[PDB]
Amino acid sequence: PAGMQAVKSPSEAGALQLVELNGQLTLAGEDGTPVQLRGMSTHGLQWFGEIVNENAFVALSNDWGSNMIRLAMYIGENGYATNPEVKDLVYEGIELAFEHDMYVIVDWHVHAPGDPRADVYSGAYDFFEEIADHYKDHPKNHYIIWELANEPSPNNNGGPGLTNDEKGWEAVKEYAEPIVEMLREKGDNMILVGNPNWSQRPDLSADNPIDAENIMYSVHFYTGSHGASHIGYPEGTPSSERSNVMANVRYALDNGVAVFATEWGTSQANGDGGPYFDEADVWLNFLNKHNISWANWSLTNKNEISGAFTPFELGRTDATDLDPGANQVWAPEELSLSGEYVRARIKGIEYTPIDRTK
Ligand SMILES: OC[C@H]1O[C@@H](O[C@H]2[C@H](O)[C@@H](O)[C@@H](O)O[C@@H]2CO)[C@H](O)[C@@H](O)[C@@H]1O
Repeated sequence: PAGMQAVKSPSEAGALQLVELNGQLTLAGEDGTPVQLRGMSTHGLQWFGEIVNENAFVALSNDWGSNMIRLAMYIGENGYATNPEVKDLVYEGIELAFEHDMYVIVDWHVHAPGDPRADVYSGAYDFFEEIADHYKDHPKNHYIIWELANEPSPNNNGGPGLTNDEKGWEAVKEYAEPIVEMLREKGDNMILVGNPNWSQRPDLSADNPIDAENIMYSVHFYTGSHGASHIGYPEGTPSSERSNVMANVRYALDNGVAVFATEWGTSQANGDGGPYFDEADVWLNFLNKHNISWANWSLTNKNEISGAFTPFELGRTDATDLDPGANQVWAPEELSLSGEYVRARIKGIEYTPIDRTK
């Protein structure tokens, strides 16, 4: 629709890069003009991997208008560390994104535990090395975006967590510099790096960034929990006071790094409540105004507020099939409240929700 000129497909935009625009670093296509990516995140491929199918990726690219998709490969929580076969879905997903003209974020979904250096995540370097080797001479290699650690956090379920401060950021930096260097040996593909407190801290990254090209830093927000703000931190505010996630994004951009909202949801961060649509409006107007790409959480029919698809609810609904079939569209009532809203926001169309009574 109108105002969608920056939301270009990879066939048009080509290799991504960061350019200075208004004294801030922003995502751009090959020709230097700003590019913004909008799309969806899978839930963990070990639980809801059936979304990686032909008709669903066609639906998300054409009917929903997405020019990007994110593949969330958990490692702990029965992901890649214990079932290696989840990696097969990352490959299949890249192949379909290639085919249906979407950039694809390969996400090493650090989560439980929250320290990316934990033993359970020891396969990270080899994982990224393997995938990058497979695709380095492919003509569509530039479609791939690497995301090295979903959410550095204090989560200690399955190993150590991290602190919300410089020590925490230095732990992530320590983890990522080897992998960045090896990935830069294989190509120039964008690398998105998470940061403390469930990637709410791009501002810490701005204060001590990785010395490499095409590195962007994550922000993750859930509109039921992370309140919008218009006052940026005063010049010289120490990191100890930087608690507001929106102001943390403004600080990162104002202090010279680029940002990518690699995961956001319409619920509270505790997974549910809402959806919170007037605040998601304020947040997406903020992202869109500042050319920050975004991926919404998530492509599941699980019965949780952030889930994009209608769940099974005994008295009222059957769960939407994660393959939409040959028509390659999911009908409006097969989308949950969140899914229906996010599809309209990815498309850039007016939000006109169906009456869920009838
Ligand atoms: O249903 C699959 C698993 O879900 C896990 O909860 C997820 C939640 O659904 C997501 O929104 C995100 O918050 O991550 C959560 C935890 O990783 C749940 O913890 C597991 O027990 C389920 O098997």
